[PDB]
Amino acid sequence: TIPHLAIDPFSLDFFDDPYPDQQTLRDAGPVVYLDKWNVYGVARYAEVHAVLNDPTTFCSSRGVGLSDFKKEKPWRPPSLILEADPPAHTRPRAVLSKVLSPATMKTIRDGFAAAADAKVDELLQRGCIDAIADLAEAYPLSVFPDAMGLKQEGREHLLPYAGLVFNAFGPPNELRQTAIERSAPHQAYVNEQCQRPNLAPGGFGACIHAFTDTGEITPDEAPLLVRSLLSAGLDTTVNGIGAAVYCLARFPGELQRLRSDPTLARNAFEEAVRFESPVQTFFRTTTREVELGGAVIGEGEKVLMFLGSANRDPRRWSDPDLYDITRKTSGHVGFGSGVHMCVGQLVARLEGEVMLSALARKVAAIDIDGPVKRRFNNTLRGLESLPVKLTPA
Ligand code: HEM
Ligand SMILES: CCCCCCCc1ccc(C(=O)O)cc1
Ligand SMILES: [Cl-]
Repeated sequence: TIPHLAIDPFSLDFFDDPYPDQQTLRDAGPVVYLDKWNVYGVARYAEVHAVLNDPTTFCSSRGVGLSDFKKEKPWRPPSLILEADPPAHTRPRAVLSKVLSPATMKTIRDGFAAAADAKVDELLQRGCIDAIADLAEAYPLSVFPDAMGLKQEGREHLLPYAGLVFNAFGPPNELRQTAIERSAPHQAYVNEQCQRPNLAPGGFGACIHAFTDTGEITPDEAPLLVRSLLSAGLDTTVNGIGAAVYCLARFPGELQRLRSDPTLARNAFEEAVRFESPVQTFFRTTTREVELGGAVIGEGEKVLMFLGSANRDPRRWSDPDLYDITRKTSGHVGFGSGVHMCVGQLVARLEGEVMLSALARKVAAIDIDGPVKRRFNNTLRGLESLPVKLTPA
């Protein structure tokens, strides 16, 4: 009954252009079986949304990558939040939710905004820049490590460690194998910065450690929760901002709308997250036999959810393949959905908004003026290089 497909969603050809294969996956049926990796697949909005919102049946504690922690050893100690289920999930989720709170956003917003204006002003002096290294990477690097309370030395380890994390969710292909074999120095740096003495007062990391006395987490849980922010908190935003700039570069009419109303900045970033879905895919593991989209899935099966595909499903979206900065984006799954829905989304949206605000106010045009290169990663979608000429307003 369930269609079997030979599509490899973790192959370079798929990364290079996923959209036709995603339509093939959607149109084959609500649930598919991927013979390449022996996992179930769901690529339509309805089923992706359903799976995300049933954490009891589709659990995370057996891992959200291909590997089933009940069968294999996780490559690093499990995340206490991403790779945990309720109830163990709940209090660590609460702590990170308060660390990354509206009040915290209120404290850092003006610095985040100044840094974005300054970056755009600096890039306009150069004119011809690489929007990945010089903007999508440089801006988050200029605010997030400091907000974490990290020291200066060793920050070069952060993006490699994140690339490693996101590749390690994937199957054991060459991307994953190579990342792991290169991992040791990046892991060592990150794990050491997670210790209380190494996190500057006032920052996210220190605030996690300060929350170890409330009965929500214990002091021995705080380093791995800092580890979560150092895993998730930089590279995601890099590819998110990268996405938004690429969208503005490819859809000049939308840049023109954004210039005319800079208050559209926050939604213009949200749409870019829908449209490019920086985090493309991840897994759940079934804890029981379950009926999903008319198909029966046994206990202990991995299920692969295509977030980027759900975000382009014409069953849910009008003109999904158009970038529309005034779209009602509410309900997209680029940040997940349900109990694990991105706990860092206020930081993400803050960085995204103030960068696109700076662009809206200072830039007249964004023209690609060189070869675009894609970056391949088992989990993340984004570019290696985006040469653009910026014209000042
Ligand atoms: C555009 C940027 C981002 C995107 C697209 C993104 C995407 C996601 C998605 C899809 C999930 C759900 C994973 C799941 O359900 O298994 C998630 C969870 C999470 N994200 Fe984000 N994220 C972004 C930025 C950030 C930032 C800036 C931080 C930290 C400062 C962060 C930290 C986390 C953490 C700790 C979780 C686990 C939450 C939980 O399991 O309850 N993310 N993210
Ligand atoms: C790729 C499938 C999982 C979704 C990834 C979201 C980003 C993220 C990474 C790592 C951690 C962590 O807790 O370590 C938390 C979130
Ligand atoms: Cl690690």
